[PDB]
Amino acid sequence: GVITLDPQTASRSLVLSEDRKSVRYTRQKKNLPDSPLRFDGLPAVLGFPGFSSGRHRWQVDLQLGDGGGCTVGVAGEGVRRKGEMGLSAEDGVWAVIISHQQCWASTSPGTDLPLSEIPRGVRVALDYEAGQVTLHNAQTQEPIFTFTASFSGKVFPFFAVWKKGSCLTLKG
Repeated sequence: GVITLDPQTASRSLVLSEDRKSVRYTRQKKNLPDSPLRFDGLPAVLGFPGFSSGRHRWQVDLQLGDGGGCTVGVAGEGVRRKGEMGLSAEDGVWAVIISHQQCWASTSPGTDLPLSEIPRGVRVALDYEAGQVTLHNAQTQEPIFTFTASFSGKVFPFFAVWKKGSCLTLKG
């Protein structure tokens, strides 16, 4: 199922590609119009569509710039869009944060992940009725994390990326 990046949610710190399948961080903010839906404080963007039911999978390839990082997972539709405050599963973000030496799951408090290696891609699997979000290393199949939750209403693919040279690209 085709997932794309939703420009109407994208932080001004994010440049979506013309095909809306990739996104890079920009130090110079884009002139995106103000909206209550738009991330402002975190360099984040939702996917489209969101999901109310069923099993869904997608893959995110990632490149990090110097001192860079990204966040890959899922977010409840009610996720706060405004402020610089880090989001966690309390805020309805179930994601892994990847940086050059250190990856962590967005539990509350956060879980440091002792991975064989830093991923260069992440496979996300949502099972809405099972209340599970599973993350694997897309290339090696190393398990990264499994979140267990009870979902109500729509759950969206969630992405964030930061520092120059950092970028994400969606695959099937």
